[PDB]
Amino acid sequence: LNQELREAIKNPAIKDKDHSAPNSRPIDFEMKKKDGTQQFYHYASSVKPARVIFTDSKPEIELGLQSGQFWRKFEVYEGDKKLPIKLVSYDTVKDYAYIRFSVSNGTKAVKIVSSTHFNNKEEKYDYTLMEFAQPIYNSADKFKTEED
Repeated sequence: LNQELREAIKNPAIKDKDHSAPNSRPIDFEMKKKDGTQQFYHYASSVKPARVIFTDSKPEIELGLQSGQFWRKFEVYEGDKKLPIKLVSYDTVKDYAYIRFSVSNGTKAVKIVSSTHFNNKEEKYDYTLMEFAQPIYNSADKFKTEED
């Protein structure tokens, strides 16, 4: 992505648009860190639904959230492997922000970064963990690569 997440909520090209299609299935998760945070108290960081988009053995995943005026930046890692984020669609009437990223092979647990600043307050990260409902995968048994 080319911008800060907070600026993307007003950028006109993605504001007032969607994307939803039969080319996908839903997913969900658990979240925490080692200091004893368990995500449920703020609606942007709280545990969420998602959707897995049909690809090769590295799939793509789509994520939407609210408090879009509060979040400032996001990053997703599995070990050293970064899952690269892009903008998809936004709604400043719902205070809503929505993104996509390209996933590693069959992901089960993820190292997460998220940043916040609203009002006088600042709420920044050191470390965060997500863990799966089921493997984030593509169903390779039907397609991996079809070439000649």
